[PDB]
Amino acid sequence: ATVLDSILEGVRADVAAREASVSLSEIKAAAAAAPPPLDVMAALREPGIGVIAEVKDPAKLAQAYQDGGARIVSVVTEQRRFQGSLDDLDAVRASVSIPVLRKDFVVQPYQIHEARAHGADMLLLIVAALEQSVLVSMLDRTESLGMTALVEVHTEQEADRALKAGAKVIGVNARDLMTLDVDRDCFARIAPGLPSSVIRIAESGVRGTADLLAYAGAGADAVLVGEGLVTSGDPRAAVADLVTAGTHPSCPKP
Repeated sequence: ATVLDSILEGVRADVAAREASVSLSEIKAAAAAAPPPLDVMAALREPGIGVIAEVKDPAKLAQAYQDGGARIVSVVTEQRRFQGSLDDLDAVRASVSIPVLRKDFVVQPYQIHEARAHGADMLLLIVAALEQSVLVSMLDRTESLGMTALVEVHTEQEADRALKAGAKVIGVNARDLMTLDVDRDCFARIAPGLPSSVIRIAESGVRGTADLLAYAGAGADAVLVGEGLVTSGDPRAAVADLVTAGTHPSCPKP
């Protein structure tokens, strides 16, 4: 909690600096005027195990992901070149028609309007980073703008908090935020304690199609993959290989 507080101090400092040039009123107006957000719940309910492909030329990479059959593209913030990060989010937004998930350390309302203004349809909320009051506030504001929150948990206790807050989509991240220990069994352990109306996403740790399928077999509606796609020589084919994980070899044609 304390080390994460130090990371969040930097995030909050940068938000405040941005707000000194683009005011809260201005970013609220930009968000209200933006092209409409896509209903990410409907996207996630489409048949088949959804692949959420992460960007972390970004537009070309996102297009390769969409071409390969990705359901959603995730774009991770780079705190060190933030205006460039926003330009890249805009470029990704113009490159694909599928929903865009913005990952950042989202802790203040300004960031929610900012994400919407730049075309995000889905926004990451990290339960380990947010006291319950803040989780509820951020979730409610995200939804009020027509976006969907990916409410990310790593423990059973965090999942319970997410449910109490009103989460509609819960992502179980196999990777610990601080220790970086990847525990693939996290999803299968936590997934049973979720109600049927909640959409379940397994994040991280996918080594190949078998791991994606294992998450799906434990109830994952979609699976988020980063490293194995960003470092692929062929992101389009790599995404297609994940999208077809359970539908190959295809049944023969008479």
